[PDB]
Amino acid sequence: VKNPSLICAPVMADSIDKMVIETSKAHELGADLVEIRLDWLKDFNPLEDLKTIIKKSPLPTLFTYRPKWEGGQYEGDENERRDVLRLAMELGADYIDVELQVASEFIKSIDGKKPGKFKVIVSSHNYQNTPSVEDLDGLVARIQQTGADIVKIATTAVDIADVARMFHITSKAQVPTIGLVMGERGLMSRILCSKFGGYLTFGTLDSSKVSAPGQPTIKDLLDLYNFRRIGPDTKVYGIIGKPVSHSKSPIVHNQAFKSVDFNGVYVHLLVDNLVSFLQAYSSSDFAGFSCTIPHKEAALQCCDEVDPLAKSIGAVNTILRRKSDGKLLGYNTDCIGSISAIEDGLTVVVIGAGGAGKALAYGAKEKGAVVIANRTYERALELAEAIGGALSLTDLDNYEDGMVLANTTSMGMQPNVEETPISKDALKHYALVFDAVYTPRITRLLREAEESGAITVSGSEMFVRQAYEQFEIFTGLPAPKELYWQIMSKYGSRENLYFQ
Ligand SMILES: NC(=O)c1ccc[n+]([C@@H]2O[C@H](COP(=O)([O-])OP(=O)(O)OC[C@H]3O[C@H](n4cnc5c(N)ncnc54)[C@H](OP(=O)(O)O)[C@@H]3O)[C@@H](O)[C@H]2O)c1
Ligand SMILES: O=C(O)C1C=C(O)[C@@H](O)[C@H](O)C1
Repeated sequence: VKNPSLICAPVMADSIDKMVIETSKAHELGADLVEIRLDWLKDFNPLEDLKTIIKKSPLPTLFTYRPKWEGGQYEGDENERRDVLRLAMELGADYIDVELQVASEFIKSIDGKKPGKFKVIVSSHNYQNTPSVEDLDGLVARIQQTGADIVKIATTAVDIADVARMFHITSKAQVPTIGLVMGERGLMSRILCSKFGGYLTFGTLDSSKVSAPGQPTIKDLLDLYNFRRIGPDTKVYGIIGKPVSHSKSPIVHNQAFKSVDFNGVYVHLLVDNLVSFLQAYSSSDFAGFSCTIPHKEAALQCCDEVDPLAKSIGAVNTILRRKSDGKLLGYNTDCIGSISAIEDGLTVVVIGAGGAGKALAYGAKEKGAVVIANRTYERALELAEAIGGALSLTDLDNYEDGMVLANTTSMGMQPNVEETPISKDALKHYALVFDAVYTPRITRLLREAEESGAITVSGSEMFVRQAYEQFEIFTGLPAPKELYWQIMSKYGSRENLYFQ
């Protein structure tokens, strides 16, 4: 509905002087407005303090004095609380957020007293779930009926499929609407506002100044997700996984899309049930997906058509939605990525028999030489016979001297930084050691291997390679290889990052 979504920065410092400094930082960062959370102020002298904030703030102001009964911090007289909000309006506030429960009474009290450049936001918070479209419509209607200028609804995501309902509300409600879904599983609702008609989204000054679960930083909205470039026609892509917060796919693909001016946006997709997810987002708005742990196998089954390579491997890490009919096509870029990465580094001992293990095993055979060691023996066995090559995860420790080791399990992946699939005593037997885990870049395994005298190949080499191949599949444009290497070096080098 109407204009692109604004970016509002929550201001919660416990003193007036600190809030003033925060409004300045919000400006520096690129926010469009700030939400002053008055209920977080330790000491508060209404007239004096409100006067100061309004005078010194470089950005439009939105005042909120949230009470404990609506998830806020304020306790005490209700009339006093309301007097403060009215006082804010009188002094020049650009907006005030008033709770639905008392919005009727409030809006009546200011009838014919509203300044020219002043709008009243009426909000509702649901800390349990995201109601049906039927119930959301009734909520919108109730809020409109109070005389609100802007409708604000915040729900909670029990499952990622819940977000689709909020997009329907922001996209079709004929009234300015701020619609957000809280929780990691609802993050997408905070990023794609400009495509689905949302009036505003909240971005934080920093990762520690969060006012509600799931809020991203202003910096990431602008520079990582390319917020300003998102519009009604932008195609949506994402990394499907569980967990998925460690993924850097959104960093590299959004940079690349921007560089070649491709109208697309890439986000994190925390998925519990793959089947329900694909069914919930089958529209042409969702054009493609990357798939990581542990949905690579399930992805294969959900595809209408599977590339010969993906089929022989038994796993899919790339899904494309054909604009023609609207069916899903499956591909596998993991094989080429891992094999090419290893060869460049130079009997392959593959640790793990899941999606990545299957691809690396297959490809290793295609090149000539393969042993599969897995926690769950049966899987390693099944795989070994599938490509003519099994080893018990325990026998791997005491298992030639110029062999190559390739870990494809999630052992060592953040935050399990001290896990390693094998004893460093067996490393001296390998010439090269590869690790698919790329977060962190240097796992305990690669570290002890480097100390074992062997040559190492980090998962980042495999990551960039499989990623530029996905770009080509998604956009139909030649893989900009050199570009992806540059993007990863410049923007994807920081460790311990979680997007949630
Ligand atoms: N950088 C890249 O390009 C790239 C590409 C692909 C995958 N990866 C990484 O490699 C990992 C696996 O992805 P995936 O799709 O193949 O997941 P799967 O879920 O497809 O593979 C998971 C594997 O690790 C599991 N596992 C969990 N804890 C284990 C433990 N403590 N000891 C032994 N195995 C354990 C499974 O063991 P069981 O079979 O016994 O259950 C299994 O072999 C992820 O961390 C991912 O980030 C990186
Ligand atoms: O974003 C990630 O972590 C990814 C990880 C691997 O599983 C790739 O196969 C995916 O395509 C992307």
